[PDB]
Order: sequence, then structure tokens, then C-alpha cells
Amino acid sequence: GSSGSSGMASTFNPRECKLSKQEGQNYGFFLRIEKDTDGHLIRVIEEGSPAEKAGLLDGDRVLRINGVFVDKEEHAQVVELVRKSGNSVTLLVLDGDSYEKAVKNQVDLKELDQ
Repeated sequence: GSSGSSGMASTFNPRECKLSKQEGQNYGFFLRIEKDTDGHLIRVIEEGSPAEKAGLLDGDRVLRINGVFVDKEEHAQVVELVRKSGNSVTLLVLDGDSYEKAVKNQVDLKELDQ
């Protein structure tokens, strides 16, 4: 059963990303992780790359990948999705402050749908 809810609590302002690359070519960025760190880590952001153009910064946490909550998923679960995603991949990056306030208020982040 799909019942409609009434009375939202709070909602953050996530940043959407639209990456575009050719078949065989690379995006420019890579999905990495850091010890004792929440969310996903993004390092190796080449210059003038199609990955950064999407406001992609270092350490940026990708709430969901291609429109899929990848918080509990494994580094392998994401990377793969990014591939099947297609020529164009979407990513949702949240601000540190916001994220922190979320992980602290146990606020469902997966819900965040830009």
C-alpha cells in the first residue's frame, strides 16, 4: 500500500550533477573513500573535466548515484552503477554543514530528491 504522508519535517538543498562523456572515454573523477568518514569521497578531479563542471568538489558526498541511495551500499555497488548509468551520470552532492546537521538529526538523506 502506498499511502500519502502529510506534515513534512525538514528538507535540505542538495546539489545535482550532470556528467557527460563519450563511449570509452573517462569522466575525470574517481569514487574513493576515507577511513572514519561518512558518505563517499571524490578525489582526482582533473582540470577542465566534465566531472568538476558539475560543481563536483573534493570530499563531496554523493547522497545518491544516478538517482539511487548509495549510503549503505559498498564502494563496488556504486562504481558499478556509475558504469551502467550510461554516457551521462547524475550525482547528488551535499554541503558539509548540511550533511553534518543531517547525520546528527538522523534525518533521512536518501529522501533528498533534487
